[PDB]
Amino acid sequence: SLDGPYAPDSSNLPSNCWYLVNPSNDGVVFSVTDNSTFWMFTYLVLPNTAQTNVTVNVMNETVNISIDNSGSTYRFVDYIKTSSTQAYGSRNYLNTAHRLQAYRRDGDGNISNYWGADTQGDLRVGTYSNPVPNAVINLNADFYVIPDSQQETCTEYIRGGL
Ligand SMILES: CC(=O)N[C@H]1[C@H](O[C@H]2[C@@H](O)[C@@H](CO)O[C@@H](O[C@H]3[C@H](O)[C@@H](O)[C@H](O)O[C@@H]3CO)[C@@H]2O)O[C@H](CO)[C@@H](O[C@@H]2O[C@H](CO)[C@H](O)[C@H](O)[C@H]2O)[C@@H]1O
Repeated sequence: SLDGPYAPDSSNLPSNCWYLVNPSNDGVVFSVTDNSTFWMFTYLVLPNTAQTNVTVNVMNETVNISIDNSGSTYRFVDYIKTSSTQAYGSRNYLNTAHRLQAYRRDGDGNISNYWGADTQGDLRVGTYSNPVPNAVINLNADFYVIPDSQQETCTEYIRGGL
């Protein structure tokens, strides 16, 4: 009934379905680039992490990013740049007690994932206006596949675990 788990995989993934990742380790859990206009990855930050600069290998480069999570939950933090020469900067994030985040690429190639300072009242599905329709997506965790028609089921997992 729940479709998965699938081992970590990199692929030009189909659109309009949700890829729900369930990492057991911190660090990069998701990445995508078209090598031209958009570079995105999500870094899982452990609770009670003092601000630190850490080195990350992602999308054939090695970059330094600042991470921080003084709070008591996990933080899935998105890092994005839109030029090769530009530094990655954190954008949206998900503060959550569960190691679950989900991604969708829509018909125009835009990435959606769950954003929120909490997984209750603040939770929302966000979309980045940066189309990468044919890009390889790296899911660096065991993951599940949920049809767009069952998005509320995905939302329930994001809030409450598998
Ligand atoms: C859609 C989105 O990503 N919303 C974010 C929100 O993003 C906005 C922010 O980055 C501003 C920075 O000045 O830029 C906005 O984009 C504009 C372009 O910069 C501009 O050139 C263009 O002409 O118009 C664009 C309109 O979008 C961008 O949308 O940033 C806020 C934080 O400031 C996010 O809210 C925070 O989200 C976290 C979870 O990720 C928590 O929920 C926080 O409580 C909340 O403040 C918002 O999700």
